[PDB]
Amino acid sequence: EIDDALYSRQRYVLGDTAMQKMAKSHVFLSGMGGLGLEIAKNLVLAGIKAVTIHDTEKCQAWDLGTNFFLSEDDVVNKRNRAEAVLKHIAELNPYVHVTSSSVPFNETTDLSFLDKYQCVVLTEMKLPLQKKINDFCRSQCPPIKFISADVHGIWSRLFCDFGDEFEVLDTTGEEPKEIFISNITQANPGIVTCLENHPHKLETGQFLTFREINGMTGLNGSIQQITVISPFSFSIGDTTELEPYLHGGIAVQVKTPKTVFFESLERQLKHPKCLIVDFSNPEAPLEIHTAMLALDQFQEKYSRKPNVGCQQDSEELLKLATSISETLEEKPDVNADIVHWLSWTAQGFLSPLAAAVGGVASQEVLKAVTGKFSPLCQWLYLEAADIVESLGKPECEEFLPRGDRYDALRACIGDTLCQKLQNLNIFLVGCGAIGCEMLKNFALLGVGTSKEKGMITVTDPDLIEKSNLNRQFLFRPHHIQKPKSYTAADATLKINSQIKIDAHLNKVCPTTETIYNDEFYTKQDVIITALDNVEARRYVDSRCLANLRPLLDSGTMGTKGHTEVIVPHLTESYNSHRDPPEEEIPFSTLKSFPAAIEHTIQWARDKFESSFSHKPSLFNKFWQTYSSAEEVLQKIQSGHSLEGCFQVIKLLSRRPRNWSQCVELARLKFEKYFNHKALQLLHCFPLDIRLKDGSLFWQSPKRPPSPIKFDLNEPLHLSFLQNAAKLYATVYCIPFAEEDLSADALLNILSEVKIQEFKPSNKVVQTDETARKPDHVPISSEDERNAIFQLEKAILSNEATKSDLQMAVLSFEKDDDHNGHIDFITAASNLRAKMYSIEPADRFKTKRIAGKIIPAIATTTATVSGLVALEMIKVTGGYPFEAYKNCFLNLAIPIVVFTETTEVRKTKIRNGISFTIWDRWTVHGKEDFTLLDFINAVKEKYGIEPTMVVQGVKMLYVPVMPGHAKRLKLTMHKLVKPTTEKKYVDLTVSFAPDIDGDEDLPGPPVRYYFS
Ligand SMILES: O=P(O)(O)O[C@H]1[C@H](OP(=O)(O)O)[C@@H](OP(=O)(O)O)[C@H](OP(=O)(O)O)[C@@H](OP(=O)(O)O)[C@H]1OP(=O)(O)O
Ligand SMILES: Nc1ncnc2c1ncn2[C@@H]1O[C@H](COP(=O)(O)OP(=O)(O)OP(=O)(O)O)[C@@H](O)[C@H]1O
Repeated sequence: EIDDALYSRQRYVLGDTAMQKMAKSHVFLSGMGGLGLEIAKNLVLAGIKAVTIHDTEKCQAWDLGTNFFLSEDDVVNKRNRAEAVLKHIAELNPYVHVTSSSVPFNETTDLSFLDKYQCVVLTEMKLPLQKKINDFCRSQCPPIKFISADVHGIWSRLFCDFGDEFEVLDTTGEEPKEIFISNITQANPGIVTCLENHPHKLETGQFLTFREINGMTGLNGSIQQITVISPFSFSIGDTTELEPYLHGGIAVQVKTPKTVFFESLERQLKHPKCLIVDFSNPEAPLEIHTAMLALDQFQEKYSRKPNVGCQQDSEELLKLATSISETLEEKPDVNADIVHWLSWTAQGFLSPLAAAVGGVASQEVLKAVTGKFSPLCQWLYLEAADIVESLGKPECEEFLPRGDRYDALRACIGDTLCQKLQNLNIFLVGCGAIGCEMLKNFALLGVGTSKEKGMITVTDPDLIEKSNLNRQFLFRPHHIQKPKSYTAADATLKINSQIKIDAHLNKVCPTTETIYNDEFYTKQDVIITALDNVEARRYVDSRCLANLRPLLDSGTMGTKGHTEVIVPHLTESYNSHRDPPEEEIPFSTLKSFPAAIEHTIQWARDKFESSFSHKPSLFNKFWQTYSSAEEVLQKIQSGHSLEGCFQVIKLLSRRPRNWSQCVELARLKFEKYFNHKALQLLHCFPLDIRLKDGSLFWQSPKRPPSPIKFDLNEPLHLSFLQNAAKLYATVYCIPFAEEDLSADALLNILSEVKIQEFKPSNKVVQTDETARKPDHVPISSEDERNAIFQLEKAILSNEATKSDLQMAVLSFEKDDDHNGHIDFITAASNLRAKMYSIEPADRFKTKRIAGKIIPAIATTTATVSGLVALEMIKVTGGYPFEAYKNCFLNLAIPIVVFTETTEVRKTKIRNGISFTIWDRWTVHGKEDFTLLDFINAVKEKYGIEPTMVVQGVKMLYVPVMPGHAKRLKLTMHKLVKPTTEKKYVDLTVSFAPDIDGDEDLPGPPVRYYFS
């Protein structure tokens, strides 16, 4: 079986069905350039059972700028490129069998040996050989999935060919959407209306199956094609033959395979299916395809690449391209600038672009070997011409090789910019997979190597986990339970010994802001984030905005990913981005009316939290508050309203003392959860109960629950009982052995267990969606008397010692199998599912949902890292606003979207006075500067009067407060008493609305200086 323990996220990303094909899979790859190296890293991280790399060339000092595994001695010994790194390749995954070859490739070379590979990847060989290879593989039975990837300086090319036909099992990879049926009409085609505010996002031609229909019992399980009518209506073919529609009904999306017809490589040369990544230039892919075809023709003609600055070579290439365009089907325009840049950067090689294209190539290889997603069809082109376009006309002397390990980079971008990279200061936040790939990018880029100014700072407080070995490739098995940052720094220094770097074990937060003060940010030049949560991102945004520093953001959600670029005075902010929050599940829905397995999953998560962390913590905190039980009793007798008294007293009263007591407590909890709750619900609302309009109360989406009889013979019952018993024993520190949860031992204790009889009673029920968690209703004195009797019996039994008040609060772990938390949550969720007869779910899905695990894969990480590095270079160049390109992509399609970053805004306030997010106003006064003096200072310095004052969150002035509007006569040093941490104070004030009736209009924050 798959080693899920390491693979983790990938399982959700792809599906174990696909994983069954990563086993038994055999992949060939040749060329072993930098691009080939990145592709190989991605593939080994993916988990291909067998990989055969191949190369014929040996090590050069030039290659040191493109390979991380390479050492100087490898070039010293003139070793073959593939061989010098094959050993390191095996380090990534023992489960992968990787092999190398050096058999020469030529026009007379036999190819039949390649039959043992499902997919073949080609880099760095001449085009005609590629043509022959494509012919052979696509002529094989079955045709062999062919992929050619190439990089030249600041350019790339990606192509795929899976034969004349390819069966894509899943086009999108999304979950099958579920729709609640509101109305059905007997028609041909029958019109079906969903619930209002429930957009269905269908397309005409899709297919769909149904279940639980009132009326058409026959349509349950039937499959129909659909034509969309409205966002909540559509057609499903003839339905007149059947009953009237009664109610209910569920729409389950049905996925179907699709066929993609890849054409031959050579024919695709004259008819390239170029995908578009920039709508503003839907012709650029065609032009670049022509340009590099002309380059290939030049290399064929001269057996060499053009010399940089050799205008003769550029003119020849331009003539060649001019010739080629006419041969094309469309005969598009010719870009002389593109030809010039190709000739200018032919000899170079760009590492980040290589990483990005390699990630995409690995994704296409996975699609080829799985069919899990619609692959590229057929061409793709990526470029970095923006970078060199900003440089105007630099001379070839900037790009001349100088012997160092960055000669190729110098050829790509020029020596001056290379030096700029060498002297940067980067404060990378978080060291997740994205962070690690980033550090690899700088290490290849020589960033910060200059002892003069280069100083790379990264902080991360977490430790290396086994699952993280799937993606954070810089780490090794013997590094688990060790700081991510230290391991990453050591690996980076191994990659490039010249690098200047520092690490930290800190977590970024306002508490640690003392370390990461404003001056530290001033030291920093570019800030990159690799976070996982949103609020931390917003906090970092606020800090960088206060520090006027550029920031880069990225995120990877499975096949999808996004990059955000923010530049001072040019772009908006991540805070300016205001994405809506999640879709709240009503408190009533979660507590009483589940309809989807996710509801029960969250419910079980919350119940676990309350049962094993929250309530135990309340218990422990209470006993810290109060020394002894006698004191508590005397207080309560004297009317002391001690918080949580009832719940805590009930807890200790039901506190077990032995393993059998743990088992019976678990049994009682099971009865309460899955029998008595449903019974009480039914008592409150019988099955026949109906709404005021007369329709059924127990209609969709509400599901009438059905109580469940216990039986240890049911695997679910036994598992739940075991998990609950173990958790409770851990709570009460009850010693135990693994023989205790043997089923026979359990039922032995269970045989004499007296099951309490259910008893309904009147209870307050919230049902409305917006009806939310009610506050504590005051409790009758009768229950206080009950609790008093309980603690009386406890003290009389002397079951009140300090140890009797000691208990170990649990912490929710999700990655370890032996804490049982995942098992318990799975048992509870499945039980609740059957409780309402809702569809069950597997353990792993429950773990993902409850743990809020975001699926991630190596390829998306590498690709976004490449793009982020590119944007970092663009930042370093100080390029104008137009160059930077915010990127969003969904490799599931696959699709790459390039767009200009959102421009900054001049927020006008009054009479044309406009301020951007980058504007922080300031005022200088003295110790006597009162609040009103500050009002006047604002009014004079920016022509606007304040109307309320907040220091951070401190409401310092508002007209609706009578007793504190007098603060106007008070200087801040005595009014707010600013902290000694700052020479200044940072504020935010809104002003009188121009619309009299509206609220105060916010303005830029102000840093006031006391002198
Ligand atoms: O406080 P919560 O953990 O959120 O859950 C409570 C709790 O059930 P547990 O005891 O199983 O945790 C209550 O029990 P007590 O804490 O009061 O002993 C129970 O109340 P009853 O004992 O009176 O049944 C109540 O159920 P209800 O609100 O229906 O009375 C139930 O609520 P949830 O489990 O739905 O949160
Ligand atoms: N406030 C913070 N300060 C520092 N590092 C942070 C902060 N918040 C998150 N991080 C880091 O962000 C990184 C995110 O990494 P990544 O997205 O690969 O997954 P993860 O958090 O390690 O866990 P999982 O793989 O289960 O998603 C973590 O290594 C974590 O240490």
